[PDB]
Amino acid sequence: IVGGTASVRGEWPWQVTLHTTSPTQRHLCGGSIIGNQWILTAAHCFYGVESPKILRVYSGILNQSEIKEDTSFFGVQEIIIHDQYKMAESGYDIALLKLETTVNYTDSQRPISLPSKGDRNVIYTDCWVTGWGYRKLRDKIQNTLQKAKIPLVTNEECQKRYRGHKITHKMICAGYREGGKDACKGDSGGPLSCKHNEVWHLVGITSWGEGCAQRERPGVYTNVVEYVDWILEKTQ
Ligand SMILES: Cn1cncc1-c1cnn([C@H](CC2CC2)c2ccc(-c3c(-n4cnnn4)ccc(Cl)c3F)c[n+]2[O-])c1
Repeated sequence: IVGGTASVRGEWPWQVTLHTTSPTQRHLCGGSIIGNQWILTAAHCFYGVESPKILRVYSGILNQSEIKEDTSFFGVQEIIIHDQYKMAESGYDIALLKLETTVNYTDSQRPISLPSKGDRNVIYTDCWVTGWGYRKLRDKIQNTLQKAKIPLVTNEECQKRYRGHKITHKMICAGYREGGKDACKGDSGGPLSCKHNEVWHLVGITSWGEGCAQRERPGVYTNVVEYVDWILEKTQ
């Protein structure tokens, strides 16, 4: 996260850190708890992942340094990537992880609601992006989970900034015209979380952008409301 600040314990309890363990253990991507056995993340995260065997899902983590050899994690039973996914910038950047067992929800690990039916024309004004990613283009994975408030951009404006890509209704863009706050390397797969009527909704999945927090280049997120039918089909 560029231009963000440290979170505190319990602040974003649907945020998980997805680790790979091949050839060594490290944070790979963010993700969001959406059901007791379900994580929503980005399809692009699984480039070069040979199988679910090498993945570990950690919930309730504030600092990456908390994770030791006896820290409990969830195994991944299945990775479900959208059948039309080809590359992040072309869309369909969405994946479900089915966990090997059910999360018992606690103060530190909680689900986030999907965008609610009948809310498609809501204007979200309280949106946040979170993650352990770089604070600048050439940086390093951060120890403490970071947060930044970022405004949504219309798809018309976003397309004008990305005339070499097809910005579709299944994408949502977020960023300041002057730059300065954005997702960056290591944040992808995590949530764009928006609060509406004091309820948090998973509005976006952190996906791609031109650089990090550059002027007039918003971050691009998978527009989760356009995938609710797909999510419900797979989780049922
Ligand atoms: C894990 N890891 C450890 N060391 C470095 C990484 C690392 C490098 N790439 N990634 C991922 C893609 C990789 C998982 C398959 C990525 C790509 C792009 C953006 C991004 C960008 N960025 C543009 N240029 N950089 N970021 C801008 C806006 C937005 Cl919304 C974004 F989602 C964010 N992530 O995470 C992680």
